[PDB]
Amino acid sequence: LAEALHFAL
Ligand SMILES: [Co+2]
Repeated sequence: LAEALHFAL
């Protein structure tokens, strides 16, 4: 989730 979220942002 960490990288999914930061990628999205
Ligand atoms: Co990763």
